[PDB]
Amino acid sequence: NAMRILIISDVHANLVALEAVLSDAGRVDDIWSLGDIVGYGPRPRECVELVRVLAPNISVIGNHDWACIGRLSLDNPVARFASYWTTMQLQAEHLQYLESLPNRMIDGDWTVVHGSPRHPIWEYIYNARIAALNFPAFDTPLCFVGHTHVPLYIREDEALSNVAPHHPNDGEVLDVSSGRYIINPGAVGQPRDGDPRASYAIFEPDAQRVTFHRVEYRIADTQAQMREAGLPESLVTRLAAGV
Ligand SMILES: [Zn+2]
Ligand SMILES: [Zn+2]
Repeated sequence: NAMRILIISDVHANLVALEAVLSDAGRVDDIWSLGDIVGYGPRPRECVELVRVLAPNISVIGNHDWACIGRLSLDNPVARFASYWTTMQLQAEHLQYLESLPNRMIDGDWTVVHGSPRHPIWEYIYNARIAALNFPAFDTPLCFVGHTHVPLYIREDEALSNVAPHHPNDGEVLDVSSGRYIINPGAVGQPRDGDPRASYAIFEPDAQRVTFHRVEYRIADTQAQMREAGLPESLVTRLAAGV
């Protein structure tokens, strides 16, 4: 009866971090993707292929996915960009899948977007001000968001009274029994909170509980794969620092 649901966001073509998360998560009944499957990392095809199969119910588009659907005809100094490189990795099947994705899913007690329910693809939620503007923008008890690459939770009354959002620790259990919440699982593939571990959440709707998790992964291996692809050193280094 009770389900256990893996919620992930911002994989960013980091296959090693995604595989580390999948093994870490354990027995799960469903997997939800909040977008940004590609961009930055060395394995965009493999990450799209995985997310496609694993997230049949909730898989929303991120801003990097939406950017990379862009076709370009390039007869050249532009070939230096990591954004351009990502686009060139995608084959028909990956493009078709990304093109199919909704920017918003509403099902039962939850709304899921990449950025914010006001601006699904684009808007970051990282303070009370913006959280407050977003609570009227969804009509379910819960809204799941990504895009900042930092795990986060805030209740509606806190946001409306300008109380700062919470940055959950590894293993932190959040009781979502009462009141409405905006919840961010952090990034699987490019965390930005100074903790280089991959980030995800586990949602158990029957228990009314969200648990936040971090998992170490082999950053050296993703870094090796990026250097092999000729990706810029500034992107390679960030991953060790979690910035
Ligand atoms: Zn992202
Ligand atoms: Zn983003």
